[PDB]
Amino acid sequence: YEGRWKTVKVEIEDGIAFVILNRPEKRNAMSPTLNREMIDVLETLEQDPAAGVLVLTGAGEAWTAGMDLKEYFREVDAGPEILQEKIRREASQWQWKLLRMYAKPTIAMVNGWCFGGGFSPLVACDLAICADEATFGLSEINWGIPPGNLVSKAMADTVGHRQSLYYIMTGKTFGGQKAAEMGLVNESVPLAQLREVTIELARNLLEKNPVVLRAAKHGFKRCRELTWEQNEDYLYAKLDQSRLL
Amino acid sequence: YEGRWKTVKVEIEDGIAFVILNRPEKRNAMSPTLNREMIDVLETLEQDPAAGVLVLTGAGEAWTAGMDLKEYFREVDAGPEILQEKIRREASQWQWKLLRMYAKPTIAMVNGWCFGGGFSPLVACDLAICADEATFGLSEINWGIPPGNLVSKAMADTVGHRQSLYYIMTGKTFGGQKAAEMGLVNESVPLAQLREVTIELARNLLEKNPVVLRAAKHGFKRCRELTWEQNEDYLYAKLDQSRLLDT
Amino acid sequence: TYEGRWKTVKVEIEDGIAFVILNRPEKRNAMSPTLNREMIDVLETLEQDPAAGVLVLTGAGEAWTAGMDLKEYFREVDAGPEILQEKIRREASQWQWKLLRMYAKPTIAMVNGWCFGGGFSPLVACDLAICADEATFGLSEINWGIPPGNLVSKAMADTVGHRQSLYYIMTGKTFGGQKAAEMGLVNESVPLAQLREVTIELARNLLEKNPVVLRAAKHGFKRCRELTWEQNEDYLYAKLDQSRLLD
Amino acid sequence: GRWKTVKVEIEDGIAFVILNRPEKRNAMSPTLNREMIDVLETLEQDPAAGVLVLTGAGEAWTAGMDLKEYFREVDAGPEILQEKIRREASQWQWKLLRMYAKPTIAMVNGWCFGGGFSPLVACDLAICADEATFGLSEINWGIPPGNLVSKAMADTVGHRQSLYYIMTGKTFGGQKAAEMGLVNESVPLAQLREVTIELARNLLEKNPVVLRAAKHGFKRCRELTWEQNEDYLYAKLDQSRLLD
Amino acid sequence: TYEGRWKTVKVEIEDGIAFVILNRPEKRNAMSPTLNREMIDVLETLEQDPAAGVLVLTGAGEAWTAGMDLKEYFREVDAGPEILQEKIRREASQWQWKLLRMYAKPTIAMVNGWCFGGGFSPLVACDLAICADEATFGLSEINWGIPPGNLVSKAMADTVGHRQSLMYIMTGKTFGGQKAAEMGLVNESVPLAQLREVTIELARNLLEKNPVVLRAAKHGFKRCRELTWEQNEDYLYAKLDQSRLLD
Amino acid sequence: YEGRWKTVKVEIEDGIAFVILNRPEKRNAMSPTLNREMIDVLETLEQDPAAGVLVLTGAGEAWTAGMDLKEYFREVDAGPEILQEKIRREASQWQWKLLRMYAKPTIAMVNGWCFGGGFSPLVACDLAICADEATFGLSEINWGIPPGNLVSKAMADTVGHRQSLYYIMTGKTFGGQKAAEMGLVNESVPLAQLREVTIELARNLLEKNPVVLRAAKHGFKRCRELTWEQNEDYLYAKLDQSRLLD
Repeated sequence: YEGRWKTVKVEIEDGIAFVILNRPEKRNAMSPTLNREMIDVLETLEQDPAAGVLVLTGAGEAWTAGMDLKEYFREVDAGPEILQEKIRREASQWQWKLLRMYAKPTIAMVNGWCFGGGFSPLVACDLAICADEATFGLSEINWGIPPGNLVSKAMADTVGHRQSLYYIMTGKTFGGQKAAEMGLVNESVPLAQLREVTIELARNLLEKNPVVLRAAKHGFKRCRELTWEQNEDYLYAKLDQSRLL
Repeated sequence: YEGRWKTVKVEIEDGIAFVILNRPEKRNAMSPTLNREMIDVLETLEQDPAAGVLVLTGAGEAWTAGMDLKEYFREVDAGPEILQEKIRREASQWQWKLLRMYAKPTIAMVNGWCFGGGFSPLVACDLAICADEATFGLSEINWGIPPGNLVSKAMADTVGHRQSLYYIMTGKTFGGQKAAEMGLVNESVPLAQLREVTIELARNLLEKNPVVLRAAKHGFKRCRELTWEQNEDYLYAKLDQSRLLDT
Repeated sequence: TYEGRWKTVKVEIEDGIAFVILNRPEKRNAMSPTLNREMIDVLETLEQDPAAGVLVLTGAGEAWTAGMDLKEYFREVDAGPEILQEKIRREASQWQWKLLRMYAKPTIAMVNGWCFGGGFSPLVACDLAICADEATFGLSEINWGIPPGNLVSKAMADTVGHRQSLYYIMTGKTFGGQKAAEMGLVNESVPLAQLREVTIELARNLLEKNPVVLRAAKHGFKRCRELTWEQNEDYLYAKLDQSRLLD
Repeated sequence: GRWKTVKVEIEDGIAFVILNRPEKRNAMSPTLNREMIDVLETLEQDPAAGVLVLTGAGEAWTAGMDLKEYFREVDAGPEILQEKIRREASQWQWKLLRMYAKPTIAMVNGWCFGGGFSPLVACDLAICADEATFGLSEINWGIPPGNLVSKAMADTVGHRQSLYYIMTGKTFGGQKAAEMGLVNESVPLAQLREVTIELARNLLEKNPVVLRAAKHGFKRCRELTWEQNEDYLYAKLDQSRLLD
Repeated sequence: TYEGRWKTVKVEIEDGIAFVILNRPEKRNAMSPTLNREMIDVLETLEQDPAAGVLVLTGAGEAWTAGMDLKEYFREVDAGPEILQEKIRREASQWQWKLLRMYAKPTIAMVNGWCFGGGFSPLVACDLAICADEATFGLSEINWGIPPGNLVSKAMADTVGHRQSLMYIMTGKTFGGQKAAEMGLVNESVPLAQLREVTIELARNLLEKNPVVLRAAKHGFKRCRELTWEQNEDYLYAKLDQSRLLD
Repeated sequence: YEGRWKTVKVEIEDGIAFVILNRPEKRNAMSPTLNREMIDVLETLEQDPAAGVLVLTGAGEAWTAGMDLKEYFREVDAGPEILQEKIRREASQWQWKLLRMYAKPTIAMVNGWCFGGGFSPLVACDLAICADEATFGLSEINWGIPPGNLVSKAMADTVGHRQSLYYIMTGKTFGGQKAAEMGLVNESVPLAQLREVTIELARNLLEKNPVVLRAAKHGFKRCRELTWEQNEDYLYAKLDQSRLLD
């Protein structure tokens, strides 16, 4: 994978695939090029037997600053109305359509700035660990747009109703400890311990049977959407499907 | 707005409209008259450009003691059966039908007693700050009625499952700090600073583009009800709708 | 009369409080197909017993319940025809949540010790829960190479945050009573020495309520989480009116 | 003489509510919307009205939204005015009407286009004239179905037929509206009133509160699973017993 | 033998076809609390009976069922404790649709005559239905001052168009078998003289199929109506893999 | 587009892109390769201004006989466990994930055999017109398979509850007139008139503003899933969004 993508790096060791957003000069802002490369990364890693767990993280200071505004407006304005359809679909494709129900377990390792559009893949990742020193913010409101793509849903799934509305409406920033207290991530630790803690967690997930872990994590995310009576059928079907596979 | 309504007061100061429930002798219990006047207040303020943020509060020691089921069972019992349908519709109309998806940002400023039916507008308001000294309760059950109107849903949206069932089933009261801990409100502060803290927040909200703020807060409340694939469609529609309406 | 009535469960009723005691303590009250059929009979019987006003579900010995008796499950399943599995899963759901979640009487889980795996379904079906600080919880399924079966994942979804649920489901790590309470899985964790007293105090409070009203309030809350505000205007007023009919 | 744009003629418990801008094919202006809110709130509490029949003056039922009038009011003001105008349209067209306390019958005497679909389907039952023409012309005017039109189609007309009429904007007659399930029955115009009154009288026989429970219960049950409906529908049954 | 096992129902198996015959012909097979309890036992028993591959539900005498036995129901509810109403409603739902709608074996309603009111719930819970042209249907509840109880309105929602459902629910008018088939309430209407033959042909067709596969298919279809396309991708492939595992 | 793909052809005439499943010797059975090519086809045509409406049809006798189960099992048997995830994803990607909410109008022109897995793209297409002579079936069940992918939901969306269970449970076949009567397609005409009738419809759709038509048809499909109150919000948002992008 060395040198394979312009805007993303993948480094695999001991079954742990670190997927590293790599536009550090622009705080790993997600451009249309980054979106297309991330789809290719996820599809490729899915079928790579050396990858048992994915860890999503950022190069340099940022996790991701969110959408690349220049690069989106560059691409979008250079085409017909229908190019916007494609650009938005590419963003969704890696950020959650492939990632939320990904076949392998996924951990967001939030090393620094996590803003705006970054909240979609943050929550699509199964588990998340951040640095205390990381800063989070839904600044869209201060830029004059509401949260785009699945950002508001990412917050609804993880953070309480009052707290989500406060951060969305005010655009105020919050650090790692607060992110963990609100439920946006699993834990926050000093940046110096972030990689070690994340790796200990990844190792734990690697000890599980991947088909069973997949049934468990997909079953949980989907059951939130279903009634108890629906889930009787659905959750036993997931159990039987795991026994088959 | 001086003297315009019997049971409510509106005072606007510098973009912030304080809407003050004003039956302090009855702890601001929500009578059919108050429900009709509150509809009129919300519809009026929606169209008044002087009002950029609405703060809902109570006169005197209460925020609101809940429904005036007294006056309710007065009008109902001495009227035709179908009168009840009108009274209940009027209650929902201001308490959440208009309020939950209100075009302007809203803050509940809970200065004291908040019981029973008051939970519906409390949660319909986008944000909420209460006094530590405030007392909350779903005392419904101790009077032999389950929570009426949208009260149980207001709890479901903001407070966890176990804690909601505890308060609904026991009817036990709790204070402002507990309300903040449970997630029913955003923050609890001493009554002496309640107004300052509320005004600070309202100023933050007043500075945002109102059409964009409306898209953000409505989109969030709605997206709770929809799957991620539904929301891809809905949230991008709200984003595009915001662009159109802002311009 | 309940002495010696059931092999795997005991029922002891005093002062309106029916303690339902899972009783296979040598197998840490693992839930076998016999126990599931007995628990169906227990719940149907207690429903119509005028001496029982509130049910408290608890375990004999050190355990609350270690979960599905998978040995006894697979033993019979491997033995008999394919459809036997349908009956065993039906009987497990029947008591664990189909009867229990919307049970006509108030229910409290009193979690005295180990609560693993399949235990989580009745744990969350019970309206309220109090556990001992010493109790250990875990979703050990994943380490036994199966995902959570029956309604366990929904039980966690209803009561514990998205990240925390995924963490315990995916890792299979155990946690104690204080953590269960912090996470929202139960209402409160206290020392085992105080567990019965605290549970009885709560049960007494629930017994002071009109049962029909309590049933309306508790069912209404559980169901309202699934409905939109507009749907709930209809549904919750219908529960209010139904309560007023039934008395 | 109470309303500019609507007439109400009550006769033997049957309240005919007549959209009355025949020069404009009873196009639904913001004025008409505001008056229709007052009509429904007023008739709800009028003991003399047992069933509502919604119909139109002149040749039309309704040609749908009055775009001229709408823009008129909308261009005269700030963005927030549009929020109010859209709320007023929904308030009578379905928010009050779909779950109205009394039974409602749409009596579709003629042209029914566009925005007219929402109150058409909000009314419990509908009888149209064979001679009546229906259409979702929105698409031919460069807008998608606004307000609740698409949902009104979804509730009553099959997936393929709905998408066909929405996408093409093709017109269809009364017999076709009945075949597709948009209305209950289509009859020649000469018999329309007589058939509608017979139905209305049948409805007037029933206990109003029981009928309300039945009507509302059905509409709502479509949205709920079987397990949810066990709870909800018995609650409606018990509420009906209480209210009489 | 099932001969004389139940007071209000008979069961007879013809090489894999279990005919289940509501048997109170003097009452047009009105469904009493006893009948509900016996049907629960029947369905449970037949589920586990390897001699039974398809169930055919039909009525003794002239009727299929005239619906709820209101007289007997009111008798028992009036004389019993308040909570007896809960039990009775639970037992009616238990066989009518909770067990029957997602039954492990294929089910066919063979509607030989009168089908009113409450009989619509098990009519629609049965997978397929064939009726006699001479049969009469109605929801004449409304004429006796009762809206449709139990799952009647949902059974109509699932099978009959919106306008037609409302018409019959609101007017209480009867319709015959051919109109029942035209509206989608049943699959087919045939002269009563050919009813048993046509039903047997259908049942023996279903007996060709692998039972586990047929169960996956029919349950999958009924459930998928409640789910979005994206949810169904997950759900329907899980039912396919579950079918593979279990046969 | 000549010769661009192995299993599919695309021929555009005056705004109408005919997308032709092209494995006639296997009655256009949908193999993993065909799935991948259809994804590329759909993504390509979405961005091609020359294509205003898509018509999905089959080469030879069949529309599609359904999933190529032989090829599917060969690949799943030989590949790693996780390959089954990918193959299933790719099937869904073109059959309905891209297709059901496609940016352009779509019409299924069902010229012949339509079985099993075929039902998903048939219903994902906005409209559908079939030949009277066409034969449809969910004969999965006779092979010991319940309907896979979205087939059961495609049925639920278009055909009534009873008729759907009947055909799913029995595996019996039905022809084009019956398909139209049940609501599975919009219309059935003799095969000799099928193309003409399809083209006339496609031309009508080409008259419309593409962005408005997209808002209309997407709004309809999505509104079936939402309550009236939810739809007040959603459908007005789709209206406003259309006026923006128009």
